[PDB]
Amino acid sequence: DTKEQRILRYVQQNAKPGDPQSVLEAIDTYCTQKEWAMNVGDAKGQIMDAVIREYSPSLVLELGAYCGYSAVRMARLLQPGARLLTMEINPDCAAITQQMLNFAGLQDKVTILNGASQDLIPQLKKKYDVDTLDMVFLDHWKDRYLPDTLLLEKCGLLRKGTVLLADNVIVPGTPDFLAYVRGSSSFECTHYSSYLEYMKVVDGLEKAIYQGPS
Ligand SMILES: Cc1ccc2nc(C)c(-c3ccn[nH]3)n2c1
Ligand SMILES: [K+]
Repeated sequence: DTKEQRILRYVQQNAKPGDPQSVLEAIDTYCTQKEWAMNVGDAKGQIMDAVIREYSPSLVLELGAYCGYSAVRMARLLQPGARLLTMEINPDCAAITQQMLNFAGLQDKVTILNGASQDLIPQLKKKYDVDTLDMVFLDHWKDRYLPDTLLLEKCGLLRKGTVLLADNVIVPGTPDFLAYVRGSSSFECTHYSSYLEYMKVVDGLEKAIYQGPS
């Protein structure tokens, strides 16, 4: 039994359906209980929340779903009419994330895309009717942060003000991505520190707002 399975089972047994906050808490509670290092957790969750509230995106792209914690986190704050597109390379994680969202009552707002970002990002404009993204949450594989950022620019998916929020830019680290956005005039960058338990290490998120092409 994978951890994602066990998490979903726990949520379905303890949280309240259509109550996104209770789903998030049950995930946080269980993971804590089992001492599993969380992919996001509530503290980073609070940073994601503030970014969503601050920019009120109508169309969000999430790279990496895992058990669907961040998807529930983001979808619950989206306005009616808004969409979250979530890319997940692992079919089994995709399946869990769908169930998680169904249970939270948020499935209407989310489209799960199963596959690698390098395969799926170029399909956005036409297959999923995307003009430009309002926000991108990067939480997939470290070595695809910078290439996917370049790919999103190339596909014309970013506009001035598009908010890229990247997780784990310190641990395990995305230094090349950071060097790129902090040094590019195409981005305005803010850093948010946050602590990873068990490893007991300060990690961080980078917020990088697209300014348009150079
Ligand atoms: C290694 C690697 C390459 C490409 C890619 N695209 C996505 C969405 C993911 C992923 C990571 C976690 N969940 N999904 N991914 C992982
Ligand atoms: K910059």
